[PDB]
Amino acid sequence: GSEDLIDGIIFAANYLGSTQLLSERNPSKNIRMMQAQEAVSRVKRMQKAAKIKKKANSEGDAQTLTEVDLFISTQRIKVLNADTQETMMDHALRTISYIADIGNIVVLMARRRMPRSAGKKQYKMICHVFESEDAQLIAQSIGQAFSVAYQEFLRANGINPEDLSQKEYSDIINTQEMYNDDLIHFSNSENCKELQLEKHKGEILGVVVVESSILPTVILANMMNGGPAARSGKLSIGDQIMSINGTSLVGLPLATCQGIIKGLKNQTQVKLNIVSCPPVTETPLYI
Repeated sequence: GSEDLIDGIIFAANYLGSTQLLSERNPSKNIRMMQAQEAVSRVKRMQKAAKIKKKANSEGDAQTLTEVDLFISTQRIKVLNADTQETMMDHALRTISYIADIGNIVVLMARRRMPRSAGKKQYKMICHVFESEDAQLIAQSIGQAFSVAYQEFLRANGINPEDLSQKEYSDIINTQEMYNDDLIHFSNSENCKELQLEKHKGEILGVVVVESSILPTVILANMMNGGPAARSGKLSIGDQIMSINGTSLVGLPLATCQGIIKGLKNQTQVKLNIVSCPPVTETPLYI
């Protein structure tokens, strides 16, 4: 249990679902425990409805949960579709804020970076729920992964345990997460305009350029009307896009960013965070 965690190990499990949640900035581990159990209740109660909707068989008969490969390494935690091997989630080992087994269930929690919105939980946690006969071992193995990552940090940098313990190691990692949360959370620089677009099915908005120049590497608006895009105004060619239905865009290529605008097809309710204030200090492609 060390040499192996570097290459990784795969545990089988059933992905029941994920849920976002509101949270205080930096709560206790006991509070994180509450959050996880509320997350698991919501997902289980949703799966229960899903099973019903499934029994009534519209057309196909796709299951409500999905068998997955739970990859674990000192570097990350990847959930892959057991059969298609398509990646469903890839979390840098350092982004996991809370992991735990609750019976035969494993919950993975992570901070959801996102510009705030105008008592109240102002921060957002994303919570992934899995089921496995080996929930206990998965949790233990992930824990073991943190330690080997630590030991490998000292080694790789020629540092000795007596100087940097694993606790300070954790603290360093949390601080960095916390910082990045705060960063994007208050990125409400000069115009965190929250939008709400309407759409139906298959249809799409349009296409725009990106690459903001060290700044909130987001995306700049660039044409495409008629469809939902400009159909509601409140948008401008040159308005930086921060988030899209939950996931931030600060620090992302185009395969993911422009890939999301491709996944909004069957939405009918798209959330967006734009800073706008443009536009100065072939042709075309929808999707």
